[PDB]
Amino acid sequence: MKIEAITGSEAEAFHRMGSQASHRYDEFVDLLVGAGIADGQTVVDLCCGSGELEVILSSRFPSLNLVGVDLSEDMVRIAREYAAEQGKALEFRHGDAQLLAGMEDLAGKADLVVSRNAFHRLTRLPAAFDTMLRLAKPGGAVLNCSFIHPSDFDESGFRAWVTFLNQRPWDSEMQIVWALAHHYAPRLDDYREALAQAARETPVSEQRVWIDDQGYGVPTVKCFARRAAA
Amino acid sequence: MKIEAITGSEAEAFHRMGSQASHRYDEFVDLLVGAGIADGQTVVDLCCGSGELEVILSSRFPSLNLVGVDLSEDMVRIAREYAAEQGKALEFRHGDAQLLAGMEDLAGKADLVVSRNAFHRLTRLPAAFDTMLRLAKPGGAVLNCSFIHPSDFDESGFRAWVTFLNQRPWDSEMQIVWALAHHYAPRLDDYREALAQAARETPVSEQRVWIDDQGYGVPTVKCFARRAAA
Ligand SMILES: Nc1ncnc2c1ncn2[C@@H]1O[C@H](CSCC[C@H](N)C(=O)O)[C@@H](O)[C@H]1O
Ligand SMILES: Nc1ncnc2c1ncn2[C@@H]1O[C@H](CSCC[C@H](N)C(=O)O)[C@@H](O)[C@H]1O
Repeated sequence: MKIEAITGSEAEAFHRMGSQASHRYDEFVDLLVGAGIADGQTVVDLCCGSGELEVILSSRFPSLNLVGVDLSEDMVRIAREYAAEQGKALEFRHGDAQLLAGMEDLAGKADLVVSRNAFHRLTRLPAAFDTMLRLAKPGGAVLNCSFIHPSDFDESGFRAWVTFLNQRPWDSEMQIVWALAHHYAPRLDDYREALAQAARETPVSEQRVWIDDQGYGVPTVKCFARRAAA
Repeated sequence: MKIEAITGSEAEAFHRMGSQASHRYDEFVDLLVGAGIADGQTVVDLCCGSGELEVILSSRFPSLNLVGVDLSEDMVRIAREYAAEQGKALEFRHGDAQLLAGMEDLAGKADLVVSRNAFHRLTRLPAAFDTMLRLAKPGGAVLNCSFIHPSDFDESGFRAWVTFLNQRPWDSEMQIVWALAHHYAPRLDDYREALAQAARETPVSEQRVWIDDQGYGVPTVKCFARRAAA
């Protein structure tokens, strides 16, 4: 079944893989650097999972006002435990990326609103981008990088996808979780339309959606927008 | 690149796998039994590959008039060698499923015209079905079974597809050959319209296209028709 949150043994298996493969986050970190991330900024991570990105970002930028938000209570627990193990005082919240509920204090205050490998799981994609832009301060940036439906791969992308599937070993049932996340992923045009719809409500000075692979190992969609000036 | 014929080392690898996995042909043979295959009949196998099906059918029906046709001269060579090795007096021809050329002596004379795991590779699917119906005698049947684009899978179909990919060992580059054949495969609507187009030129008493998995291991499209009686 297509279910948004990752919970239970799957969430634990996800963390076991993620925490031991920090290099997989390199491409996303580079995009954040490209988007203009810097120490002291307020950054909101929607669908933060088990907090791998937060630990990475806080290490490079110790004065970041960083908050991770996830729909899974198991992921929020794990993230908090993980941050504590790493010796970091990071904030994680239970919440839905498709709603402002529980994030009203951050409304219009984020320098950077980000999401990695999650937006493909959502039921209401335009609602997620709406939340992104409303959390962003005027002049703030938003950046999603997530899975594309395999119909949008060219031959090279499809080959890379098969190669990724073939990696071994997978923890527990993480292979089919990864593969089904693609089966249920939106098309490029879905991402394009979702961001456009959100930008009509919250005006942007810039927006760009594209597909490439600059490190993760398979092509992924990137969605970037800059909220308009005040 | 999307290329119709399977040649060179890939053709050899295909045969090495095929000859040690006769069980994979069970679903297709059952369809032929359901279609009314019987000893002494004239049967044309379009895109016959290295002759695995021909040897299987010949063993079961020793007086079948079997002709296998393939675009790959390597497959034709291999098929003849394999037939000889297996002690079967079979005929193989170099030819194109999308044209009647080289099969003019068989026009309107086939009790059954069949093709397995090949039509997904073709450039002109309607031309292939046109050739099928023209080879069929009045009252004769045509049956294709081939790959569908993964977009047409439901979750169970997609899980089966991943499971098939996870099978070990694969010979040489056969995994990516099999996988890319799906990447480049037609949709269900493409198969349905192609057969319909052909049926408008060569009238049929019956016509049906469907997807299921009764043994091969992944869902495949079936395309069946019976040419109108004389
Ligand atoms: N509507 C929603 N709101 C918030 N989080 C969601 C969500 N739907 C799915 N998620 C979360 O998105 C995560 C996908 S896994 C990706 C985790 C993390 N961003 C990383 O890159 O490592 C899961 O933790 C899942 O619980
Ligand atoms: N236009 C065409 N005409 C005839 N054969 C073709 C063709 N395009 C591809 N082929 C052949 O289709 C085969 C696909 S492999 C499947 C082989 C066989 N039917 C089996 O079930 O085992 C290859 O041998 C390839 O050479």
